Amino acid sequence: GVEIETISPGDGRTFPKKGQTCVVHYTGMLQNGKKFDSSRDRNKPFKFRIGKQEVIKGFEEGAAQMSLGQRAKLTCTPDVAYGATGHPGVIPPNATLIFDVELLNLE
Repeated sequence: GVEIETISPGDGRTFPKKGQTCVVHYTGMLQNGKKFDSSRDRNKPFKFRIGKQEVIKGFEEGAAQMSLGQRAKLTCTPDVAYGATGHPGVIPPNATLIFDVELLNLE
């Protein structure tokens, strides 16, 4: 499950396709928790491609459902990224992840 709450401005048509290296100013967040990962803090806006399962399924499905300029807001389920596993020190198991995703992409 990927719950999208798009803040309106964008274009609504430049969708990420397969093998398109796309750029996201992401900003991570835990439900009832703080940030854990931010491309805005690094100022390195995470040039990633679609179709290789580089990113988690909660972040991959939210990218193709957005367009250029759009500012959505992910609500990632635990079972798609780290629900039983959990990352050591960053993501606990059974965490419902929150992301500030703005698709200002390339290709």
